[PDB]
Amino acid sequence: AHSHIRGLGLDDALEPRQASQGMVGQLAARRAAGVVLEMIREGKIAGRAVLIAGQPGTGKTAIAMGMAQALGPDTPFTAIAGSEIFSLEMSKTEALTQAFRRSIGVRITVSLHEIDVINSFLALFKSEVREQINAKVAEWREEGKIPGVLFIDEVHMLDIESFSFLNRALESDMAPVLIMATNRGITRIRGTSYQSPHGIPIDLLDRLLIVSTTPYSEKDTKQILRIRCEEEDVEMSEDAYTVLTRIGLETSLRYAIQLITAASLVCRKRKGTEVQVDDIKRVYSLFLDESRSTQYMK
Amino acid sequence: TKVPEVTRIERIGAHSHIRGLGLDDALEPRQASQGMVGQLAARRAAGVVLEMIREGKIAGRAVLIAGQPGTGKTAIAMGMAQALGPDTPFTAIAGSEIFSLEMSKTEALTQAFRRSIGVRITVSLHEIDVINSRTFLALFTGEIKSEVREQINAKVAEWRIIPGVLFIDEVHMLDIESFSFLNRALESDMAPVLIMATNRGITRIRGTSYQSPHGIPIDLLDRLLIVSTTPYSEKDTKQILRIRCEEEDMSEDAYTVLTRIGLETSLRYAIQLITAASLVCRKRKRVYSLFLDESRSTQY
Amino acid sequence: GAHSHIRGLALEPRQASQGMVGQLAARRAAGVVLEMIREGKIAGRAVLIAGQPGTGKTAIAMGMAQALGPDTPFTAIAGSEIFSLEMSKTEALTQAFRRSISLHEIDVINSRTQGFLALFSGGEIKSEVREQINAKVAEWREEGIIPGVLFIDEVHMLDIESFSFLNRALESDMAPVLIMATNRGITRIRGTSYQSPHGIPIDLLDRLLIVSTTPYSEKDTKQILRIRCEEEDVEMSEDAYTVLTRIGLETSLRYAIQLITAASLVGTEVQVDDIKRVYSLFLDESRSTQYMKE
Amino acid sequence: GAHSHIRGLDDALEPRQASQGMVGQLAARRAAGVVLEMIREGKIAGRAVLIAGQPGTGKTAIAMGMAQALGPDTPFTAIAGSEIFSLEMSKTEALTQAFRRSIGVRIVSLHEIDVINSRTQGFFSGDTGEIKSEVREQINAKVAEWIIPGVLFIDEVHMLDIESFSFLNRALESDMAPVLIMATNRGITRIRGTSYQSPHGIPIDLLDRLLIVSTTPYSEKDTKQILRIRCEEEDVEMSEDAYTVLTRIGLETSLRYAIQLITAASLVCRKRKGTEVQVDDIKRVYSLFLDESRSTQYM
Amino acid sequence: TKVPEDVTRIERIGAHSHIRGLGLDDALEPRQASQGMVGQLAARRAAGVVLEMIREGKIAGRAVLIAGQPGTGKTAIAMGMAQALGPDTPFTAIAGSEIFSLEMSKTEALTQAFRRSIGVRITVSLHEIDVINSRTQGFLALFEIKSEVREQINAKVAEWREEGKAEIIPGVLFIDEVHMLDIESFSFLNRALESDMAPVLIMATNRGITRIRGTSYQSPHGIPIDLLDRLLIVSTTPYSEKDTKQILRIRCEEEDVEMSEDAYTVLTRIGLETSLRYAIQLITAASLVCRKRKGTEVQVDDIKRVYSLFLDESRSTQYMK
Amino acid sequence: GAHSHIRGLGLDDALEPRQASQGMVGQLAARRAAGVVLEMIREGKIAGRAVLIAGQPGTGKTAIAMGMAQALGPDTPFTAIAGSEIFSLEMSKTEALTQAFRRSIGVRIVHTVSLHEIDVINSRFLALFSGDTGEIKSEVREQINAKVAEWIIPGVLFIDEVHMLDIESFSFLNRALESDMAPVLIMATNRGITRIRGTSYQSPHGIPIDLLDRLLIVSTTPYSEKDTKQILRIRCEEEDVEMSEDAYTVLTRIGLETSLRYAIQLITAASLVCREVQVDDIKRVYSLFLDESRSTQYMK
Ligand SMILES: Nc1ncnc2c1ncn2[C@@H]1O[C@H](COP(=O)(O)OP(=O)(O)O)[C@@H](O)[C@H]1O
Ligand SMILES: Nc1ncnc2c1ncn2[C@@H]1O[C@H](COP(=O)(O)OP(=O)(O)O)[C@@H](O)[C@H]1O
Ligand SMILES: Nc1ncnc2c1ncn2[C@@H]1O[C@H](COP(=O)(O)OP(=O)(O)O)[C@@H](O)[C@H]1O
Ligand SMILES: Nc1ncnc2c1ncn2[C@@H]1O[C@H](COP(=O)(O)OP(=O)(O)O)[C@@H](O)[C@H]1O
Ligand SMILES: Nc1ncnc2c1ncn2[C@@H]1O[C@H](COP(=O)(O)OP(=O)(O)O)[C@@H](O)[C@H]1O
Ligand SMILES: Nc1ncnc2c1ncn2[C@@H]1O[C@H](COP(=O)(O)OP(=O)(O)O)[C@@H](O)[C@H]1O
Repeated sequence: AHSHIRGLGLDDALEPRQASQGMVGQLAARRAAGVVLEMIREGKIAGRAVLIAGQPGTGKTAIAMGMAQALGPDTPFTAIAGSEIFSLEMSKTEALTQAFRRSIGVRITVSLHEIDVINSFLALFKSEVREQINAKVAEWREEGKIPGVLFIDEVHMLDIESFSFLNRALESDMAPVLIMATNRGITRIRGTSYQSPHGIPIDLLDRLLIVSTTPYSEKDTKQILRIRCEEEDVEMSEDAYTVLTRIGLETSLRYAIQLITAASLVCRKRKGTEVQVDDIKRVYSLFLDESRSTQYMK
Repeated sequence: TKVPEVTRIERIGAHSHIRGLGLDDALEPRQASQGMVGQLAARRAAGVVLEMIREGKIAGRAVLIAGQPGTGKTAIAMGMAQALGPDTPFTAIAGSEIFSLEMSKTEALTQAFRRSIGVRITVSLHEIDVINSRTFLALFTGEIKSEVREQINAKVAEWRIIPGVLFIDEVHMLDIESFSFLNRALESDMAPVLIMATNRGITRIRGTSYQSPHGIPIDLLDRLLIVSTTPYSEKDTKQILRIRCEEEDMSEDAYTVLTRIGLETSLRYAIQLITAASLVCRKRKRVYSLFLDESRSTQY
Repeated sequence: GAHSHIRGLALEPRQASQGMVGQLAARRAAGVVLEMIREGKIAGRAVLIAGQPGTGKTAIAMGMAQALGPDTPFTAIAGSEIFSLEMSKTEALTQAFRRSISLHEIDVINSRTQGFLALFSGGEIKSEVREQINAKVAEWREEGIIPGVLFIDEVHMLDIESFSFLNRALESDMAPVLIMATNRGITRIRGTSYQSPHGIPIDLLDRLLIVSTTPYSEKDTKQILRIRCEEEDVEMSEDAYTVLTRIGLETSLRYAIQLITAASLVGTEVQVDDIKRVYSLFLDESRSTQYMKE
Repeated sequence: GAHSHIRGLDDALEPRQASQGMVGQLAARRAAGVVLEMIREGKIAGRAVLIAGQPGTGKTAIAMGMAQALGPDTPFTAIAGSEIFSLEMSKTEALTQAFRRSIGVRIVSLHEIDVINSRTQGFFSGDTGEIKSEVREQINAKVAEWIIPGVLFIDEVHMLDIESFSFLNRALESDMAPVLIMATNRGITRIRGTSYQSPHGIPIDLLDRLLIVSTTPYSEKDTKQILRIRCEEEDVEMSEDAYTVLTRIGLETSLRYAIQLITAASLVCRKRKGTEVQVDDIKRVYSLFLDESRSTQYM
Repeated sequence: TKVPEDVTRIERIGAHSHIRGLGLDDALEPRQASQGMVGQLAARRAAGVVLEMIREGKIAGRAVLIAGQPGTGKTAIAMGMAQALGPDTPFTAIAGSEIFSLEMSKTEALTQAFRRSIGVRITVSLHEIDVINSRTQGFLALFEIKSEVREQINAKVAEWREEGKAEIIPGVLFIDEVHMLDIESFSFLNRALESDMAPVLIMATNRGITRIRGTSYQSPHGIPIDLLDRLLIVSTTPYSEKDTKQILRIRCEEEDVEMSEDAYTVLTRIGLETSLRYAIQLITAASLVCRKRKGTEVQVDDIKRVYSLFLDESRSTQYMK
Repeated sequence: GAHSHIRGLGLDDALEPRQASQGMVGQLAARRAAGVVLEMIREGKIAGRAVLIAGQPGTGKTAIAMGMAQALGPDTPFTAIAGSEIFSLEMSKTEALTQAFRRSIGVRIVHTVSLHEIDVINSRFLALFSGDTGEIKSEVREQINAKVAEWIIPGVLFIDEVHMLDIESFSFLNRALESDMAPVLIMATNRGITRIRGTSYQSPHGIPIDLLDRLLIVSTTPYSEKDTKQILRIRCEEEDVEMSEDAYTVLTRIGLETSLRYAIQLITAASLVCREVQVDDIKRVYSLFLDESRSTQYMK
């Protein structure tokens, strides 16, 4: 999904170029992310986190991926959704400690979580293990033998107790850069009867740097779609790109991206080389988007 | 000592006729073939999904069939299993089935998944779990011991199979924690094809104060291929009814009345009447007035 | 002993036979169900009797048990009974099922605290006791089990987890005939924010045969009341029967039946003044609730 | 000792206007008579009683009278529905105790035997008010080797939840169980632990097994008679004019509030170095100690 | 070796220092100002009848409910009843909300409030004896009593009472904001009233009809019918300008504060417009300001400064909105 | 280091505040009131009582609490927490609160160290991400409390967003006020009447009457253009940032239109863009990093 994102694509003066390092348009957010990167580099981001507020499919995840790439090539990047913390399989503490340990790298670069799994056939099936892993890593670091980026999408799904965990996590030196994202304005803090901007408590909000993403133009949507086709090794007609950019603007960038793979399959079945308007057309009528599926049910 | 040996949704036999999706070489549906009648678009879409699964492109994704009740959502899921192969395990459950006094939601879900992973010695992982457990002797909790599953998984790994299809109807009944389980399940290589179904538009996600399309979180929705089913015509209803009569082993005028009863109520209620009308006929309209449908029973 | 007279249900009902009076259509429908159960076609379906209270829903269930055979166990419970301080819903339900195969009587007899020794103590049967009982029954069956009828009244009181239990129970071959009853149309499924016909989930509803009961006429009410007087060995004046049939039609068949015993207590043949005294002494739900709304 | 005077509920089960402590309330007393003969002739088996009436209409008095009529040794325990909800013990314990207080052993209640043969008896300490299962198992064994079931009165029954009602229902299946007499002043109400409404807040399962008896409020003449009986019981002498004032205060408020004033007015009269309680004593005490109507309004 | 001591109670906040009894004559009739009590004639008269009822052993099985608006001497009357019952009589005042603790159960919170109200004249409370004969105790306990410890304490106290070494003196337990208690807590109070060694229970509220917590039903004062039927309800009226001034003059003496007659006028106005508690809170602060000004008598400007500095509930909530 | 400059309440001998001293700027009445509280604590009159600072966000409620700690002494521990912090997946509300209190009680060995610091040192990288919980063993605290008793400077505990605490937490604070070695409790809110959490009753500031009747309520007014500028100039010096007089005017405007906290957040970012900060640097940074008002409005 973010194969193309190779950095934030900014010049020497931390100013974004229209298309560079995989990133297309979204000038202001990429400019703001640039200031955040230099803040992280100059050691000023300490104790603070990032909130990217924007409508779905506005490169919130892409900017988080770009920040990781810009911080370094070995920098661990883990993206989770707020809802993921609520599991039948594990506690919210476990869900969160795992997301954090997946975001702290150890250059022998391997994540703390990967080291936890290795020292522990099908998902149809310990504090001590982590205590031993943390001890060996402390020994190796002292002998002289990398905190990444943690992206939390749909952050308004987290409850007050989870927010306290994130807050206490920000107090650690070895903690990764916390980047949260939402599309919500005022909402209730889960586990609370109070409303708050983005559904985040005042204590955490006061420690955040809020960045906003604007929705893409017809020209920007087409460019992102052309980049995704290259990533999936799919060739399209210029007229098919126009149809897809329209389908994307009327529905979502995610639904337009979902169609690329299906349209390529239809084109390959037709014993074809380049995906034409009729392939995108067939696939659009076959596989519904949230707007059509919910309206057909009503 | 693991010991491999059972009829599934075959016990009710409601999909006896479904022998595949009945699509040609170009993945295009024929009006009536392999038990499937009409429902061209959904069967066409299911064809693209089958080729996606075959060419290894369905990886990380699942299917959502949105449609009014009695529109072949289960039939298309049964057809996809049959099309994937003859040995392919198929298990169809309802979202509400996860909520049990007998076992946890994790157990209910791990069992539904293990019933959908076949081992070609083809027998399900769950069948192997039940056979190698301390049971009529268990007739009148329902969880399989972790140790028993650990042994079964070990012997299967040593011997090494065929991941089938898992159909979850009334999916809007599942809560946020259950959806996280399905999401994590989709990350596994040996996972079956997940096919969910609903008749709901926007609804609250259970265990949440937020509304969402089909009551599914955005995280899972973004990983789904949404297919829709349209209700059947008079001609299509009659054909499905004629297929069911053959399966259960019948005047042309009686078929006209049943096709009307089916169009005015539901295809399921019309199908329910076939067996009862046959009993009355063997003893020597009556059956419709005797056995009520949801609409009449609630109104009376 | 409210159904003492019920001795059973050409599947065409006779106006009065085997204790059953009137209720022609429902008894006719029950006949088709009995032949379905006999010919092994009722597998893995259940019955829903939808009707207003006092319309013989329990009587038809009792009649179906009697018709299936004389030995056939019959247990009638209310949905609300599953909710106990003394035992879990699983236990409450496993007991109702084991009383319908009794297997439960065998469980009680071979259990530590029983009878007076169990009378108001510090309610569940140990799993080990049931494992031993199930083993001996399996041994006896092999050396050389009659599943009965389980009636669940006020079914809309059951929650989604209890419905899952009934659903899984229907998958068993040794399971009794499940007959549920309600007087409700659309209602919320307990433990859920969704409404549904009779408060039953679609999964179970799709497996039900719905039968409906109509209320009794003046002539039908009088006949049922005359049968009950005989069963309780009570004799009444023809004028007292007229008054009771009126009291029954204005209130309920159950309240009219409740009065029979009290009028007999209140001196050879029960006259109108005895039924009159007893009516003013013992109130029915309609009058007691209206008197409180003051 | 609010029911000191109640010594029973004629030969034809017909109530006399004033006898065995009972005054007026003819119909309900008549109905209680039929219930007693039903219990005696073994017809009350599986059934219980519901007394529906406004507060202070002798619902408890009729229950006390039924116990006295059943025999002099017959145990009688009166509890309120709300009493089952305790920090000290479970609802099961609260209910098993109320039932065991209502089953007598010929020589004393089963509960009294449970307390005597239990450790913690001494004498605002810890600690659960529950009796050990083993202690009850030993007591039940000795009693089985060697029983007078009394009356259990449950007031404010609409306070019980669905699980508690299932306990009462299962209790009615026992042969050694006491006569269950419930009471309420409510019409249709929600069954606690349920989203459904029902007559008296009782489930249909239990309601279908109940004999509903209703109590009407007392007249000026009946209120005065009950108040005269209570004054004698508490050994309090009043002026005929003070009885008129109290009967008025009782009719405007409640019979319980009027009866509460008898003791306080006697204290004021004794302080005034008096013999007979006069109108001014009942008047002082009425203005000092408030009733629900005045306390809620003045609050 | 069970070890008894006393300790300062509601005396630590000292708001009822002056309350030395109910100030009633031989005929149980209140004098306008006596034993610290000022005005509130009817409630004090009613409390007198309750005292004679407790003394003549007639209060048995019953409790008191004082219904009145905040700052109408509900706590003062409870304090006065304790003082009137005797000088050694333990008095503990709690709020309904205090039963809800992260540190202990509602049962513990309530058993402690009751054991703080039963004195042992070797006079020391049963709770104080529980603390002294418990593992940690004070600073060693700094950031529930064991059942065994209470079982031993109860045994020794029973033995000493029988021998004639000790005398158990049941005091007064005041429960303010009683409508905060739930149905289970009310059942505890009800069962407590059945004990012979139980203290006099005095509850208080400012509420009329309210829901019983843990219930969907409304009820007078948020108390169930079972307990209500066992209560003697007393009501308190709000104070006049003359009564407010007198209470304030008594508090100034108690805190050893001298005020100008004009400053008393301002404070009596501030008290009538806000609350008697807020006016009393200002006495200490105004004295501090006056002492800082190198002053002798607290004047209008001292009360004025302090009023604008320290807000009352009405102003603070309005400024926030 | 948001309160680096706060070195005391900046009051004269007569407990009267000087416009700008000991880091404190303006807020004369609240600083004056805090002075009376300090002398009340010193003269032993604050016994059993706590402080409530009611004011809109960014009105120096935390600064006045920091100033009170500094005024009480140089060794005096100061811990500031938010009500919401008590609700943790890592520890109980009791633990959260006992830790906040033990962080506020100093032990002067000559050096002062908190009771909590002594608890951590004498208890069994990267601990927040290790497992873990969070809580300190009762036995460890029992030993630490014993040795400290054998061999105490109570500080200040500031609880912001106090209306987030439930009735059980308020009972903890109430019982904590009964201890002699307890710190000065300073609570703060911006709310008028609100429900007490864990209750169906509304109350001023969401605090029960029992605790409210024991509080000394102090109010903070919002800052003027002249006061805002001065606080911002002090913060720039603390962060070693140089601004143009025109840039200070823009920042004072941005602060008055949004919040003092948002204006302070910009100082660091504007310095980074600059690397003397001019109006164009503050302008760029304002358009890049949004404040709560703009971010929520853009999302709607
Ligand atoms: N500015 C951008 N440049 C390049 N790719 C982008 C850009 N914005 C979005 N994309 C791509 O579009 C898809 C959806 O974007 P995403 O980052 O997930 O947005 P959001 O988190 O706001 O929903 C991804 O494949 C992502 O890499
Ligand atoms: N297109 C179809 N061709 C043949 N049988 C069908 C078709 N659609 C539905 N059926 C049959 O009708 C019955 C009810 O259909 P079902 O698939 O369960 O509906 P739903 O969409 O609600 O799951 C089943 O016996 C099913 O096999
Ligand atoms: N068809 C009938 N024939 C004889 N008795 C009947 C008939 N219908 C009802 N009764 C009797 O009337 C009483 C109440 O009927 P019941 O079966 O409990 O109905 P329901 O379950 O609908 O409330 C019982 O004593 C029952 O035996
Ligand atoms: N019929 C009666 N005869 C004598 N005393 C009665 C009678 N009815 C009520 N009382 C007395 O009046 C008082 C209150 O009556 P009670 O039985 O408690 O009624 P309820 O339970 O309906 O509130 C008691 O002292 C009771 O003994
Ligand atoms: N009648 C009175 N005489 C003397 N002091 C009183 C009187 N009424 C109230 N007080 C005092 O006023 C203050 C607040 O009164 P309080 O008893 O707490 O009232 P309440 O419990 O109704 O809120 C206390 O310091 C109390 O001693
Ligand atoms: N009067 C003041 N003097 C100096 N700095 C102040 C003053 N008021 C606020 N500040 C500073 O402004 C910032 C925000 O103020 P803060 O104390 O956190 O207010 P609040 O708690 O009301 O939100 C902090 O950096 C704080 O030190």
